[PDB]
Amino acid sequence: PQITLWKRPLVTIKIGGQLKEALLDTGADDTVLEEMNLPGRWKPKMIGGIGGFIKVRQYDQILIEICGHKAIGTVLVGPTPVNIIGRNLLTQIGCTLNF
Amino acid sequence: PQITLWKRPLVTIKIGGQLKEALLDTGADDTVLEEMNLPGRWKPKMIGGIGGFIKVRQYDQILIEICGHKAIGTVLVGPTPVNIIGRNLLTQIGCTLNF
Ligand SMILES: CC[C@H](C)CN(C[C@@H](O)[C@H](Cc1ccccc1)NC(=O)O[C@H]1CO[C@H]2OCC[C@H]21)S(=O)(=O)c1ccc(OC)cc1
Repeated sequence: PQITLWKRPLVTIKIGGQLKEALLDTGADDTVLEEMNLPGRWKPKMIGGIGGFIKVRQYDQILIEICGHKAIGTVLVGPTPVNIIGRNLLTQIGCTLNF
Repeated sequence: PQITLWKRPLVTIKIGGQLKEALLDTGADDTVLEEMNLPGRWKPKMIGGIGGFIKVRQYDQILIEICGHKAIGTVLVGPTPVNIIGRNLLTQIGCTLNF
């Protein structure tokens, strides 16, 4: 589809058997999800933006379905105020900026 | 143009007669630029990112050129890690997401 930017580009995603709303974020190198209890091993990480840094847990090879498009890659989980789909997964679903 | 997301969507912008590099950021409601001198009046404002809130200078109705596309709107100037172009200006240049 085509998504305009009048409002926040929120879309439904499916991860770990749960449906969630997430932001298609071309400014996010990586995908950062709100706190959730995923299984498997993880590695600590810190990511920075406006306001400073937050601590997150890096999970690798996590399947996410974004508007019916399947993608698999690294997913960070931490105290983010918003679910954020980053470029690592946006590429896998063929997402592009256009103007 | 059509922009894939395998690399950061960085572009050259023109503001206040100066050229700069900025990130097209669909996850940003507003445009936030690094510290710089801009002509005209400004009023203090606060914005929140993933790491907390920062103090910024709000410049209204600022002319800014993004890849030869003109925009006029609000520009926030503060300690952001990166020059980011938010939806307030991406809409002015007709920017959409497509997959
Ligand atoms: C360094 C580039 C940019 C600041 C990075 N951010 C993605 C943004 O899209 C962020 C994503 C975001 C969106 C809402 C709340 C927290 C973060 N939005 C944002 O900060 O926008 C601010 C400016 O306009 C306002 O509108 C929203 C907040 C304000 S981020 O959230 O901090 C981030 C996301 C993934 C990362 O992986 C390495 C690293 C950093």
